Amino acid sequence: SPVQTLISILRIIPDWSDRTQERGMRQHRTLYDHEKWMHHRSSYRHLRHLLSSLSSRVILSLIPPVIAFTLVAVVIASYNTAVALDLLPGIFPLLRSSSLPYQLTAPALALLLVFRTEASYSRFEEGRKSWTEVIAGANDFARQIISSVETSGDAQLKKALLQYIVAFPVALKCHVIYGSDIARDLQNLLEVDDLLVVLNSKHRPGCIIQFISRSLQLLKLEESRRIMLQSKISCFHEGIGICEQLIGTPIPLSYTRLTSRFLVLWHLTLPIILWDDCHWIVVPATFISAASLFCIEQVGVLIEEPFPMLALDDLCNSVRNNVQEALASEKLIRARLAAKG
Amino acid sequence: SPVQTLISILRIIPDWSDRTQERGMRQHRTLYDHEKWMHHRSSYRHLRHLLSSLSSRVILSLIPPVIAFTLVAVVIASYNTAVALDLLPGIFPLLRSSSLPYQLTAPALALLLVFRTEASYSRFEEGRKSWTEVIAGANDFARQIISSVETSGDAQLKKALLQYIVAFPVALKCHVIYGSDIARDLQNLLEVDDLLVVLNSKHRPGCIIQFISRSLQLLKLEESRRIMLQSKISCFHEGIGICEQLIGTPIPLSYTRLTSRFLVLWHLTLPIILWDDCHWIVVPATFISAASLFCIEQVGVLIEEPFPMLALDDLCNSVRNNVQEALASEKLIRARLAAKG
Amino acid sequence: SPVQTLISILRIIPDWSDRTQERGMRQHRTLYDHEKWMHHRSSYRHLRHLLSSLSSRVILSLIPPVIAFTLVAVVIASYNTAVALDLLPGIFPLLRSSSLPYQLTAPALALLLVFRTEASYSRFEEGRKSWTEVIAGANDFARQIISSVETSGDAQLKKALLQYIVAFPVALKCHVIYGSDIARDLQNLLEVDDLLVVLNSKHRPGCIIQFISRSLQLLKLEESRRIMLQSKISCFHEGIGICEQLIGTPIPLSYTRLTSRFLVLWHLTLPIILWDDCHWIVVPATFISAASLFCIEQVGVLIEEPFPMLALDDLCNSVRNNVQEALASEKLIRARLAAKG
Amino acid sequence: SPVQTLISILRIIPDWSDRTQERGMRQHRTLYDHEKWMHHRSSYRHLRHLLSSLSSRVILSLIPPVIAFTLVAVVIASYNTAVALDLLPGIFPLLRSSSLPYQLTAPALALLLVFRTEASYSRFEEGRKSWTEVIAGANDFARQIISSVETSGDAQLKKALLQYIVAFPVALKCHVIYGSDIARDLQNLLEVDDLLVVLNSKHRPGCIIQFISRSLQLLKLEESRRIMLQSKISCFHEGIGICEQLIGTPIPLSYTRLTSRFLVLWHLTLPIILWDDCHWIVVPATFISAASLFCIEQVGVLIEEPFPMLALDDLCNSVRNNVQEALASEKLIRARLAAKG
Amino acid sequence: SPVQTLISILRIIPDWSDRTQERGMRQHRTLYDHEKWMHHRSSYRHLRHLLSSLSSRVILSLIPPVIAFTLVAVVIASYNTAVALDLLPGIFPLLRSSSLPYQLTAPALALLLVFRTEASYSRFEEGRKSWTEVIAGANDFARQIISSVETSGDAQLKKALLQYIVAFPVALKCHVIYGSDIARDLQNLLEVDDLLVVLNSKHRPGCIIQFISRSLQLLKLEESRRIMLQSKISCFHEGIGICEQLIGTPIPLSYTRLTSRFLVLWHLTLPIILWDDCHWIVVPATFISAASLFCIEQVGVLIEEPFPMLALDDLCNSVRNNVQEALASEKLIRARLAAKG
Repeated sequence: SPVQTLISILRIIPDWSDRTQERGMRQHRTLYDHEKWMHHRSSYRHLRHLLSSLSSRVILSLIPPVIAFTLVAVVIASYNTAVALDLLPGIFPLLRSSSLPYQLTAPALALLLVFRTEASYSRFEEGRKSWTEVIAGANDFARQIISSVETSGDAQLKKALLQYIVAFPVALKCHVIYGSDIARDLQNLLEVDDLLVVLNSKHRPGCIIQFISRSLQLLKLEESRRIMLQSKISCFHEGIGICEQLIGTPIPLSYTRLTSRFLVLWHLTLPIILWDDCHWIVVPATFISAASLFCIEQVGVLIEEPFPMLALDDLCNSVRNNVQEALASEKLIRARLAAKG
Repeated sequence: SPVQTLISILRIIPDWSDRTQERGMRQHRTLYDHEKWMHHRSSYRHLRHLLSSLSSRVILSLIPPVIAFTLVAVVIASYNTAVALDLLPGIFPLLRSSSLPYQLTAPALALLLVFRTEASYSRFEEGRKSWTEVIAGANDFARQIISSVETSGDAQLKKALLQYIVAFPVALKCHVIYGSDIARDLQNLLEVDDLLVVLNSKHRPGCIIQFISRSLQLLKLEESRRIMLQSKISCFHEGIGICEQLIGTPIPLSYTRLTSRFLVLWHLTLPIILWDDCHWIVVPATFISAASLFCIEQVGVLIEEPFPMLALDDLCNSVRNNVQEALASEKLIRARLAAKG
Repeated sequence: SPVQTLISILRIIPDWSDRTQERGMRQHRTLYDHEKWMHHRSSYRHLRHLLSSLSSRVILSLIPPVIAFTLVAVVIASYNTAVALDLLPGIFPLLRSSSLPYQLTAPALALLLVFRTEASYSRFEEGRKSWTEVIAGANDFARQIISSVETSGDAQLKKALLQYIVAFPVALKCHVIYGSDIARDLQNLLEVDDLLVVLNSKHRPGCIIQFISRSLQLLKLEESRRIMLQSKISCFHEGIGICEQLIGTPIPLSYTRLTSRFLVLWHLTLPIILWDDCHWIVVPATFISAASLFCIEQVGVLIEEPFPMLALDDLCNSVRNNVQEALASEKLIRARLAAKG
Repeated sequence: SPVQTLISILRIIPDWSDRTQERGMRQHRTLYDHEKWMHHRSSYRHLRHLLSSLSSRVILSLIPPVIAFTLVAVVIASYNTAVALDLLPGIFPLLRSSSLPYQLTAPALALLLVFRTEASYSRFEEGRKSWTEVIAGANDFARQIISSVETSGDAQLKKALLQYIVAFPVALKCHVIYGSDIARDLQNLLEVDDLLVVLNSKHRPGCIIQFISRSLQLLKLEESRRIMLQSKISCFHEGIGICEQLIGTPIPLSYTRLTSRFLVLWHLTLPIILWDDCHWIVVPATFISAASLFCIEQVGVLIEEPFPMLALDDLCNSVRNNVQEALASEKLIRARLAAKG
Repeated sequence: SPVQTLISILRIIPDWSDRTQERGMRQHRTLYDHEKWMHHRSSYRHLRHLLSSLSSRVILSLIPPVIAFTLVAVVIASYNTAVALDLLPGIFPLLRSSSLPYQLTAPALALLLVFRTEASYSRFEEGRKSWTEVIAGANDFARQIISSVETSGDAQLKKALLQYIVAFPVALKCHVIYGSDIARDLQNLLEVDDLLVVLNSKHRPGCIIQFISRSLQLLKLEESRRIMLQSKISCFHEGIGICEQLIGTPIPLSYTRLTSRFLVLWHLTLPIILWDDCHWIVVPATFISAASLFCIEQVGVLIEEPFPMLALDDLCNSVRNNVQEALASEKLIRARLAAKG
């Protein structure tokens, strides 16, 4: 009760920040087109990024660490002022230091921070490339199935097989994104009895891969054609592997706890070394330093698991859009080439 | 009317800058040859880059942010001068600070700026490599079709198939470049009825891939030869995938808004920390700092979507030039090897 | 006895640190799920990393080098104080220097330290990717064996072959991790006579690869199917090769001894150059500098051989979990596709 | 005449520098062997690099920009001296400034310069790897042709085909190097009528690829063997693609004009900020700064198109040397294996 | 005689350093096991690297450049002392300067040095990966030959073919390492008449590749199996290509002479700029700066050609060890799988 009520009050802003950041990660994202790129590289982008700072998910996550160090600066400033006004006994010293130790270690701090954020950006690029390969693989496999499968007796199996290659990116998205309804997202993509088996499996992408591999065995193909055709599933297994490792295995905790601890120690004694040249300007100085330096580390932490920063619904809808345009256009391209003669 | 007329006047230079930069991105680009490389690595390149600065697209895009911070410096300088001349009441302080907080965070700013521009350059290299692979793939596929297809009954289909492999890089260019007339750029490359189906499809590169895949099924080939031959389409699907992701998915907005916000905050208080050592020299100092530092970020923003910085018309014309030289030379190489005996 | 007892006392803290770090490398690690990622990117992560510092394996390994340089600072401070109080003869000078040589070489030290840790992180990413490829390869091979092998006469051999593809990641983990009981970890995965041959071989992963390759020769397959099927073993040979080279071949000893020697020389004379601006504050300054800078190098040394920082038991159990879900679901997917007709 | 004669005199040193650098790019280069590596890592390498500075191609290209900024420093110094001696009217001020703006932007300049040179080095490594792949591909293709082709009726065609695989790296070198006589370099490698068709083609590497592909169609091979054999031409198409893109597409002109303009602005006002601490030492200081900083950018510009920095004649002669050693040794290896029995 | 005897005395320490470094590159290296990794990441590694500094090959190579700059500092200090004591005429000035030009260029020097050493480390990683691929390729090829070749009539040829795949890594090691006895290292690996042909060839790795390719043509295999089997030689051609290019083509001499010349100019005038703050402490300051900064460049120069820093004998013996364990275990795995039934 006496000390428990103090911790509960201090546990309000960080709880609000955690709720705000996590709700901001469920936001729907969209593929950039040309007119959105024009808006991106505009003269007003510097004004509009500054005025949208208070609604930014990254800025609102800095509120706990920036407030924490600003009160540390205010307490150091208050104590140093009390010593300067002789309001405390002579035994109490003035908390001041030379900036020279910090001038020797500043480049070490900057290189650690920016390299940690570069490691996070590398894992985002790995995610983006893996999804590029899965979507190009599904497009390539669907294109080849539309051309390869010809027999009138395999029409139902060909239709089923084209439904699973569209459904695989959706299942993989529902595997990598938290709180995703695969049943709703596959309702119009798989058959009612088709989807029941998929919903009953622990590994939904793997299960759909299994339906793909068994359809290729029941098709009436020459063995060379089937071997060529079942070589395209390895793309899906590779995609599952890369996507599961970015979720399972983060950047080593030693490497990221180093950046965390360095930044916390640097802002704890930053008002002490800055006292001689700044006096009460250590409060705004520590506020701006903590906001700037913790923002780099915050950006690194948010993109370290990158699948929520990708337009995976639009990437998945692109494969579905491509197979319809193709099955509609088949009639026309077939009549056009018949005419060449 | 009273405040609306002020915003309209302030919305003139950024509108002019946005119009100038966007018109400069439609410029026709050309592949470097040897004598253009000699001009590139000349002693006069430092003079000619400086004298062509006022016509540079990047420099004219810096005019809004550089003017904005130069008037901030002029207002801070005017206020500090009024305090120094005792033209304001004693309550009004002098806006001055120590440079020591900025000396600790300078390397963090420099590393963030230069790493952001390096991320943009990485996406340009990804674009350039993808186009390298698509053009080498189209050259390789065309070379193999000229050698593989022999039957006199497949001459029309072979000619048609060589027309689509030339047309695929042009369709992909017209997919990635804004305001591109595919109908005009494919007028002499595809047949009149051939192009109508392509113009009616939502995915023109995909449609041409579909015409390629169906021609390979109607060719009278051995199945091993056809499987070898239809393995070269995967290059085109990979090219489409990489090109669509560089347009759809930019560098995460957190990562680039960080660099934007850092630079805006750094130049807002830069005249305050520089006042003690510079006085009215904060105006030229802030002008040069804003011009130098915003130019790095501007270069990063312009090459982030890189397909307008590539000579995609010359890369596409190279594939067309190669297939003619080949179909002309076929007669000669065939007679030369017949003679070996 | 007189000097041997002094070395034994000085050999206590480093022995304790070496025991603590090595016991901390046998810790069981777990794949991150979604709610563990939420905990990772929390507002409290800066507080909880600081309060868990005294139990951190990296921090307890810094105790020997941080104590060593803190007593060096205390001895330099004591000597300089004795000179300032004229307690020593006039011949004895004051150990002071200018910081200007250190201000010119600080960025060289920071770039060396952070690049060494980046080299270590690159070897961790190489390890993580190699295990990604091995697990995706085993999943892909198992999926294809479940579909490819059909003959009722090859049921026993198919079951045996699926047991070795699950067992290969476990043997490779027991090859790369020290003090690993392969006999206990393969007790329920291979047959009793199957495991005796594996336990008698010097290269257990290689031996299991050999059982896989011989099963593929005894299967009643068409030669094209078998060639397609025995192309998936190359993944396992590549995995063995990459995993053995990260253990056998460290980062060149020149490159890492450079960072070691630089840091030792920099902290030996750091209290001498800092004396004029700090006086007795060289003790806390050297303590914090040694703790910060040796922590970067320590993080680099711990992840340089990275296989203990990976959840290799969970990655291995995922392949076993996937093949059961598959052999259970086979009955259902077969009845579902039979029904398409 | 009055102003034209001044520009002609100022256009002498840059013309001489451009002539010297361009003649130095036609120099014959040689593959390092072991005793040249011993000379490379010698104790005297620091003395011999300094004494060979005046004959260095990079140093003689710095003469125009280093002289230009040294006279700027001399003019600023002369003007500041005239003000200090009161030789000009009181209205004329002293051109001095604080170094603090330059101390905040120094790391930005250094990171831009060194990253630009790293981009140039990346394009050199891309060139070197592409030539590695082409030479290994030609060696691999020649080795397989010597083993695969057996029929006594295909001896003439086999000899012809081995002549084109040796000739392809020479044609690609003559495609990428300026002023290269392909007729002289292929005189002893192709037949007299063979070379006439190659000389008449606009794309000589492509033409030789076409002679290779047509020889493989006229060989009496099984179709599986021919498909295996014509899969090795893709290496040559990839080599042509990568080599043409490094010549056609430089590093984006925005990115390199940034480094150019930054360096020119930094050395223009460098004597003004250095006046208070240096006085006439701004002339040697600006001379050394311009020589050091423009040398980094110069190195970047010279290796940006890297094919003249490679020993392409020695790499091409290695493939020719390997096929002779092989066709000579064939008799011996055939008799050795016949004897195994 | 008068000036020749002075150069001979100055040519003693660099000759001794060159002899010591070159003898230290022939040292036998060993693959790290687990207990050597424990020794690597110990608390005593900072003490044991410092006490083994005088026997370090890199440190003894710094003796010529560190002594050279320390006498430069001593001469500058002696001259400045003579001026301060008025022992020279008034015309002779005091060699002093401001450190501000060096404070602006320090980060440029540090980034150049550390990036040059990173380029050297990249070439070491390329070498290490190439050897990883060659050893995994030889293991994979040997494993497949043991399974694929079955005919009792091909036992002698199968034994011969397994002897050449073990011998290829040894020949490639004897190709890349200077002063290597291939005759002694292949004495127990090839037949007496087998080795005579290999010793008579100019390209020993190529010759062994030729014996491998001819054995595959004389084996009684199905053509699909042989094509699968002769696809594994491309690994050996790739290995030869990458290994020959790292020896033939160093890092461009412009790029490394830049770092050399920068470091020599920086330490020549370093005692002049440090005189005002250090006086005779420029001698130890220049000694430590030259030792630290030239050590980074020295590490870069020693690993630039990396094949002596690899345990190539242990990597080669691992392939030989693996094929014996396999040919011994064949009997057992064959009886085990026969029993499954």
